[PDB]
Amino acid sequence: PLQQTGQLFGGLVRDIRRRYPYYLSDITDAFSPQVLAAVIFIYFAALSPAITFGGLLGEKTRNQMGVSELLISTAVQGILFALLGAQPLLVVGFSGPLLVFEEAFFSFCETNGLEYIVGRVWIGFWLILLVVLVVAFEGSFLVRFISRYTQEIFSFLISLIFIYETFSKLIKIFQDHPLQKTYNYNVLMVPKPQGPLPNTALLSLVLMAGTFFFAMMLRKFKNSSYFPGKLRRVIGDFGVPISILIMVLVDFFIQDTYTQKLSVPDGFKVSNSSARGWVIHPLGLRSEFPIWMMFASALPALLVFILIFLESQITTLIVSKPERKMVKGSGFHLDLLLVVGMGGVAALFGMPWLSATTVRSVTHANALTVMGKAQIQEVKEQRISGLLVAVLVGLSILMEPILSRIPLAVLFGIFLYMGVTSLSGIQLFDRILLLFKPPKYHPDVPYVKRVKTWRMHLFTGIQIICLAVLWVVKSTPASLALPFVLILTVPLRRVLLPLIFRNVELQCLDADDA
Amino acid sequence: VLAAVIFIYFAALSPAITFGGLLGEKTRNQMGVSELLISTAVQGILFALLGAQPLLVVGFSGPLLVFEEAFFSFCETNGLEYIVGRVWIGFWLILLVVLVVFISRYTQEIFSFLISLIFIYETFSKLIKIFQDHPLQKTYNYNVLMVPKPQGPLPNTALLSLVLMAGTFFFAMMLRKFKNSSYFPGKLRRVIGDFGVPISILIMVLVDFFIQDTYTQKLSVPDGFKVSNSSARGWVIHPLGLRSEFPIWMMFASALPALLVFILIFLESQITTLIFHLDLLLVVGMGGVAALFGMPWLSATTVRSVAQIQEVKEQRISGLLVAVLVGLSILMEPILSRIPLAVLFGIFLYMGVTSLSGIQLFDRILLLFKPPKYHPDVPYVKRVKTWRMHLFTGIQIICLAVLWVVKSTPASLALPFVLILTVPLRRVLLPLIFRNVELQCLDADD
Ligand SMILES: CCCCCCCC(=O)OC[C@H](COP(=O)(O)O[C@@H]1[C@H](O)[C@H](O)[C@@H](OP(=O)(O)O)[C@H](OP(=O)(O)O)[C@H]1O)OC(=O)CCCCCCC
Ligand SMILES: CCCCCCCC(=O)OC[C@H](COP(=O)(O)O[C@@H]1[C@H](O)[C@H](O)[C@@H](OP(=O)(O)O)[C@H](OP(=O)(O)O)[C@H]1O)OC(=O)CCCCCCC
Ligand SMILES: CCCCCCCCCCCC(=O)OC[C@H](COP(=O)(O)OCC[N+](C)(C)C)OC(=O)CCCCCCCCCCC
Ligand SMILES: CCCCCCCCCCCC(=O)OC[C@H](COP(=O)(O)OCC[N+](C)(C)C)OC(=O)CCCCCCCCCCC
Ligand SMILES: CCCCCCCCCCCC(=O)OC[C@H](COP(=O)(O)OCC[N+](C)(C)C)OC(=O)CCCCCCCCCCC
Ligand SMILES: CCCCCCCCCCCC(=O)OC[C@H](COP(=O)(O)OCC[N+](C)(C)C)OC(=O)CCCCCCCCCCC
Ligand SMILES: *[C@@H]1O[C@H](CO[C@@H]2O[C@@H](C)[C@@H](O)[C@@H](O)[C@@H]2O)[C@@H](O[C@@H]2O[C@H](CO)[C@@H](O)[C@H](O)[C@H]2NC(C)=O)[C@H](O)[C@H]1NC(C)=O
Ligand SMILES: *[C@@H]1O[C@H](CO[C@@H]2O[C@@H](C)[C@@H](O)[C@@H](O)[C@@H]2O)[C@@H](O[C@@H]2O[C@H](CO)[C@@H](O)[C@H](O)[C@H]2NC(C)=O)[C@H](O)[C@H]1NC(C)=O
Repeated sequence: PLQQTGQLFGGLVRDIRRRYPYYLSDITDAFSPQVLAAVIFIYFAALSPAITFGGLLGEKTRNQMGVSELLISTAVQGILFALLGAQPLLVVGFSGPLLVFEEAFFSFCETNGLEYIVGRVWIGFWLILLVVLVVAFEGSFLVRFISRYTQEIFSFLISLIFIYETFSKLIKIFQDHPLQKTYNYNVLMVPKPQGPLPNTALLSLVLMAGTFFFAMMLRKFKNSSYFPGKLRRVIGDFGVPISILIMVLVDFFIQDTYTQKLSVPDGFKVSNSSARGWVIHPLGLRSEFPIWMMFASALPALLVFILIFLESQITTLIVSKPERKMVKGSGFHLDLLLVVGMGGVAALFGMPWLSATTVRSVTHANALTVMGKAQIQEVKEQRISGLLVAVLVGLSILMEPILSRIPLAVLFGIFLYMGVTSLSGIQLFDRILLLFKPPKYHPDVPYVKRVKTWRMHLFTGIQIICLAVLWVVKSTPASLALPFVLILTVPLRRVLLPLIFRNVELQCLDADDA
Repeated sequence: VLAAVIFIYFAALSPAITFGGLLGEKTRNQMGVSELLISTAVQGILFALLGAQPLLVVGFSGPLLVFEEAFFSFCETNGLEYIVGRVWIGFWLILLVVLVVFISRYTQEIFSFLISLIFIYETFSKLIKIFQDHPLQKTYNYNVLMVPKPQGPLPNTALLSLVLMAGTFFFAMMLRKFKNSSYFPGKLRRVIGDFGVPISILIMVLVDFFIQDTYTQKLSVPDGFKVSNSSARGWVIHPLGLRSEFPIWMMFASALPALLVFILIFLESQITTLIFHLDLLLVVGMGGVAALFGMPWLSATTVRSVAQIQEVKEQRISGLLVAVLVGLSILMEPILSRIPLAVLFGIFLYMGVTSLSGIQLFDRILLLFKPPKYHPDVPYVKRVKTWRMHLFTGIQIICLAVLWVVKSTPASLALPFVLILTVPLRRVLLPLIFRNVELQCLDADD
């Protein structure tokens, strides 16, 4: 799949030929309760980031790109990707790096007196050209140089960021509504409460903790000996939806305390009608777009392409591992072409360009994974779950009566569950756990029996240093340099690490398969 | 010697303060943390100096708490003075001991399972009561006075109590798991898990201590070697009454509660000590004498978690030191007054949940929900039909339901008699329903 055929668009045609013969099975394998449970789970997992990032985007760009734009982008691009993608289990949506770039480019346009929504159009043009060139010459073969080292550093960092951000949201709730002796019990609640409210922070904490606990307990019950096997598996596959329902009902019967609920736009409208309309004129809206910027849009285009390419391709590598028991194949070239070209086209309508996100895609793949009776029997690979998730995200503006009843703390508990369950299957996390167990309890794995304990710990420590560096870079005003700092783990593995470790240790600690 | 003494001291102190808090809350501090601590100390010193088996641990238990609550409820119903009725029960206990001077896994496990259920149910009931005192409301009155206790609902009190209870229970459970996990050096892991309950109490007490604005009810502890409620009573209880004359008819009917208390203490000795008689006589006599001073009667219990002359002397000094420290723990009133009752509720739930482990009735109740292919390789699974074992478990569950109904009614004082009625049930009716092989598998001494 990552070989170079020497022909123009050879990898793309190979991906299409390999995956499209499976289309009827991609439709029919969706007929299972597990697929429906995964649809509900991933629908919440995909809607909540869209709303959060759309709110932040509207705040940071003055509603030139807001919540409705991101919802429409996610829905349409997810539908097209589920219909035409070589790896239908990838979930394409907004991410933190994309928001950071949008902020930086909006700042640049404001400083230089340019229209931000037209500079985005030209960035999209350049993204289309660049991805077409990369797929013509099969540049996705470079993905073969990203080994388990980089894949697992990236996955662990993303999971840690997920968990940290949900906890920071909870801490923010506690900061807005601190526990006080007295309150101004007639606080105004529009648009959001203007002052501290009693019981709000503790109730949010309780709701998050209860959702997390019920999800984890139903996960345990799925793999337990209780109840008939089929009913047990069905109930445990609906574990996350059941926990969400339980906690939403708990919140529904407490009418006196305030908790923040999901908010969606009132309709399918642009966030700022005065700023721009549905279709962006590339030559400008209220002023002529400069030619020098028409050409200089190639560097922001290169940065955006690097971000999207790295994120999506590492996600594809993670979900397509041989251990996970995927058998229908994955197309790096086709998926890259689809995602980047769709983002470039969406820039022409003012919508965000998206990326195959790591935690969401891994959660989607795990929700479709069938556990054999501590082993992975198979994965329900099909195009219906992602299609239905994208359709539901595109219909969320019409689902206000239901979504307005769902607290954000329940979804925080679900996000904590996603973050913790995404750590499974990552050998870096296993080796981090081994740092605390005595050597006599270390598992029977090649890197435990073939590598001395202190050398394996040193390997894990170098990886932890890489993680710390990445976290610091992400926390600084140089956050946009993260993709390059992560790319630096490839030369670190292929050049620096051989100077420390021996070949046998490096093959044991960085094996292609487990 | 010192490490074991510290471990035993904390193992004695945690249940002591938990039960003292519950008992002081129920009885309006007629008996509370101070009385329980002083009784434990004095009776432990006496048992370390005189008790034939110095390895036995004498202290308050869940059955004793249940009986104390039932007797307080009965005295409230009949307008009697509870602390004087206790004195006459103690007189009768002493008389019974002077007069004196069969229990199978069936009865023992029904008893322990009932106590566990009571602990869990009482924890949740206390939390519900807290939520009733301080409902979640849009608005509150900030002029609420707090001299005896909050006179109206307060914000964050019920939710914070729930959080403290849940956190204490979760930390105790997590440290219990960590005790037997593969993490950290074995010695440090086992030491940390040994003191798991104290550590969880400390963590949640600190959490509550650094939250200063919200109110949570705390332990009621006097300053010094004093009674929990001086206005209600003093140290010496005059048998004829403190505020009202004590009825003579009750002076004679105190023999029945005395018999029930004797049954409970003997049952606890059988469950723990057996799994001897003079030690039980000493404990019952000491409890009867302690009732004269308004202090709880205790019960001896095994599983202290430990040339012949030297060994006995060493464990006699261990009990003497632990009892002296438990008596001096009332001087740690600055620390004890900072312990929220929700933390102790979490510890109560932890005790109830963790005592379920090792009960074959609980294991068979779990098997009720498992497919037969998943049933373990135990004699009552392989030598008994699945439905016969399930019928055995169901009859035991019916016993539990009858005991719960009795505990719920005004006749809850007679609960020990209904418990002892499971001995005739095991010996008479069960042989009619079941075969000897099934009774040997389902009710075994090992
Ligand atoms: C709503 C449930 C009603 C019961 C279901 C209605 C049907 C019913 O009567 O179930 C009886 C069931 C035993 O199930 P049963 O023996 O018929 O079949 C077993 C099991 O149910 C699965 O079929 C297989 O185990 P798994 O696939 O590896 O797991 C295995 O079949 P196979 O491997 O040979 O092919 C069998 O061992 O016993 C309970 O679990 C108690 C119910 C829980 C308590 C429920 C009441 C509180
Ligand atoms: C607060 C921690 C302070 C650590 C202080 C000092 C920590 C420290 O000294 O490290 C050595 C230790 C290895 O100990 P080591 O291998 O020598 O000894 C093993 C094990 O630790 C127990 O001693 C025994 O296992 P168990 O009895 O059957 O359970 C067994 O000894 P035995 O069977 O032959 O008798 C041995 O297998 O490493 C860690 O386990 C975690 C490190 C801590 C993790 C990193 C902590 C940041
Ligand atoms: C497991 C036990 C959890 C117990 C939680 C106790 C909450 C403590 C609240 C302190 C007072 C307050 O809420 O204050 C709000 C403060 C912000 O400070 P401030 O009020 O704006 O100003 C300072 C005013 N002081 C100095 C008077 C306070 O936010 C916080 O930093 C608290 C964040 C709590 C995060 C909860 C993490 C839960 C972990 C479990 C995850 C499932
Ligand atoms: C996530 C936060 C991480 C920090 C918390 C974990 C602490 C781990 C330290 C105890 C491990 C242990 O005790 O392992 C026991 C092993 C025993 O193996 P040995 O071959 O006999 O040792 C040979 C002794 N040398 C090394 C002197 C030759 O000793 C070790 O050499 C531990 C590995 C030390 C190398 C550096 C490890 C990476 C540092 C931690 C990651 C930043
Ligand atoms: C860990 C599992 C915990 C389960 C136990 C929870 C106990 C709650 C008992 C409430 C009943 C009650 O007491 O209701 C009290 C008030 C009614 O107030 P009122 O109508 O003004 O009447 C005034 C008083 N009365 C009724 C005597 C007249 O209602 C409430 O605000 C309760 C809110 C319940 C939220 C509980 C949190 C849910 C957590 C879910 C698991 C994470
Ligand atoms: C905790 C509150 C009680 C709730 C109990 C809910 C679980 C009920 C199902 C148990 C497992 C099961 O299904 O039992 C199945 C057993 C197995 O029979 P077998 O012929 O040996 O199996 C071999 C052939 N099979 C598999 C085709 C049947 O047969 C029974 O029906 C047991 C019922 C006995 C009656 C007394 C039950 C008492 C239960 C407690 C009520 C007071
Ligand atoms: C919604 O947009 C208005 C208008 O934005 C301005 O006009 C557009 C046509 C486009 O050229 C934008 O870049 C302009 O900023 C926002 O109101 C503007 O606020 C900025 C900052 O204070 C100010 O420079 C503009 O003059 C304002 N324009 C007007 C007409 O008041 C408004 O903030 C946006 N809404 C939200 C919620 O952010
Ligand atoms: C301390 O005790 C007082 C008084 O108890 C009295 O004496 C006992 C021996 C017994 O006869 C009781 O029934 C007597 O009440 C408690 O005061 C009572 O408090 C409750 C609860 O607030 C109230 O309903 C009663 O009316 C009060 N009775 C009197 C006579 O004042 C007091 O609560 C106890 N203190 C604590 C901290 O628990």
